[PDB]
Amino acid sequence: MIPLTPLFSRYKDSYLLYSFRLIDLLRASKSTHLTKLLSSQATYLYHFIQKYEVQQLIEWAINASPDMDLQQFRIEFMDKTTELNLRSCQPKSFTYTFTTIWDTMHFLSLIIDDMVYTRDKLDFVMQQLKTMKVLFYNVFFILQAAMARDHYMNVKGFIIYHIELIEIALDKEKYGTDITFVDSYQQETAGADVSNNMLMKNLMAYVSMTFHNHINDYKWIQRNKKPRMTWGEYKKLLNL
Amino acid sequence: GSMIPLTPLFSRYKDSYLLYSFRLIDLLRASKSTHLTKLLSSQATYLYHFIQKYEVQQLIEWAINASPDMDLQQFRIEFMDKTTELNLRSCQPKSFTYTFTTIWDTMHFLSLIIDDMVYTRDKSLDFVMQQLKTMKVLFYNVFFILQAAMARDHYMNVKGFIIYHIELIEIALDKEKYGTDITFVDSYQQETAGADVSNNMLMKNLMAYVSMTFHNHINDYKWIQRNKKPYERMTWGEYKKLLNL
Ligand SMILES: Cc1cc2nc3c(=O)[nH]c(=O)nc-3n(C[C@H](O)[C@H](O)[C@H](O)COP(=O)(O)OP(=O)(O)OC[C@H]3O[C@@H](n4cnc5c(N)ncnc54)[C@H](O)[C@@H]3O)c2cc1C
Ligand SMILES: Cc1cc2nc3c(=O)[nH]c(=O)nc-3n(C[C@H](O)[C@H](O)[C@H](O)COP(=O)(O)OP(=O)(O)OC[C@H]3O[C@@H](n4cnc5c(N)ncnc54)[C@H](O)[C@@H]3O)c2cc1C
Repeated sequence: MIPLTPLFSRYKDSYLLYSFRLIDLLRASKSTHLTKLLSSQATYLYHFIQKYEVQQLIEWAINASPDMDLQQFRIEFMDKTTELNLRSCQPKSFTYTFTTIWDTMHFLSLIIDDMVYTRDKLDFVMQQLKTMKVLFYNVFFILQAAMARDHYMNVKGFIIYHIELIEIALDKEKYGTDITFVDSYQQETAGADVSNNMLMKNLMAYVSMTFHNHINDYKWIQRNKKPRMTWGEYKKLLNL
Repeated sequence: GSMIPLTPLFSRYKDSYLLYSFRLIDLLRASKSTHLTKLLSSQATYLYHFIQKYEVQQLIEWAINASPDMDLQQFRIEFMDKTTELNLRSCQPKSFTYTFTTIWDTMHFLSLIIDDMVYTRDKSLDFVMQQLKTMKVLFYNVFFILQAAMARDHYMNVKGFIIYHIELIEIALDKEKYGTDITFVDSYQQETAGADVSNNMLMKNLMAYVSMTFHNHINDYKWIQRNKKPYERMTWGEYKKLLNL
């Protein structure tokens, strides 16, 4: 039940592009550990009948020839998803950038807010958040970005931590105290300081927005240089 | 000059910090790889960093060569003599009882040191900024030492939370190098509103509060992990009072 907007459609398509670029690495995996974590991630991304057909796609990517180039792999993937009734998995644009990854993280963020606001009063949603944590813990850049990978590796806990707050909030609700949805991040962070069960509406949209801003502020430190998205602007763009 | 207030609690913190540090260099004789040797001895060097430097190198080098066949108690005795011979009796801990609270006290200790370096900076701003990078490496590489697989996995999912607030201070001191002085605010909410704008607001005692909030979060999450229903939590009011902040 996420609002349909121009930006959300781009998020949707970057999400597919990101997922396609991930199962393409599977044929190149240099270890069983990497094979396991790539295919697991891919299975989770598409998760957010269609399950069984998604297993066939992953299994196709695992055996796909290492000797194809990306273009060749794209062609065989378009056919496979056509034969598996998964044209919906097909990305419209294949131009892969940092914004593809951002759009994916923002997409997941909106999925989370949407599951918690349309929850049925629960173990299900709480299992979905664990999966979400593994997806955020394990974001692949795919593109060459040594400095970006290490930075994210350092501060990704910021996002995941807020996913754990939602878990605590739903644990409180399965045990009597319902969630009170508040409008700001500040009402939530004050309420932690005491019972109460306040959860910011659209929490992960905001969290990944502040996070996105933080990475862009911090990169004027990483290259010595003297130098944004506001929450109001972001809600307007996404119809939150 | 550590302008940190002297408190009963802050004295425990300072002793657990030494206990933590002592238990860390004890592993060096048991390191099964060059990588862990390198990361353990770097972490120990940095921990003691918060001339004392040359004697701390001698201590670390002594621990790298220490016999793997000693027991902890053996290593403790040889450690006490070594620090005595190196004029580093201030490195010697008073209580050797090592628990989870030892680790908490160490992370809280480091948090106050960060707040203090920033409170008492000299517009040394390069200096403090390089200290915060080192701090990020200490929080990224927290060792449990004791057996605790589940705490270790949880910490490595959410440690970015702490580290992210260290980058805020970094960004704060960076725009202060470039003109906009830091404005200090008393609550975490004022700072969070300020980020959502030219402004350069930073909470007084930010990392004390961030580590206290984080401490509470782990204890909240542990009741999901073991599946129960929970209790008096630590509040920022009484934490400031306990530490005379
Ligand atoms: C997890 C991750 C970690 C990264 N770490 C680093 C790093 O350490 N060092 C480095 O130099 N680069 C890093 N990058 C890349 C960096 O953030 C930018 O993508 C890069 O600098 C390209 O510049 P840009 O302005 O076009 O990107 P961006 O401005 O971030 O992307 C442009 C798009 O994002 C939209 N957008 C901008 N800000 C926001 C916001 N707060 N919230 C939501 N949407 C927004 C804009 O509308 C535009 O559509 C990282 C990227 C990701 C996904
Ligand atoms: C980085 C780290 C990660 C951990 N992850 C886990 C985990 O995933 N699962 C698990 O079961 N255990 C975990 N633990 C251990 C856990 O946090 C407790 O120490 C453990 O449950 C023992 O309970 P306790 O009440 O005796 O410790 P605590 O409740 O933390 O008390 C020890 C001392 O800390 C003081 N204190 C208490 N609360 C605060 C606060 N919010 N802020 C500042 N000081 C406070 C108290 O005065 C007390 O003296 C972790 C510990 C650390 C240091």
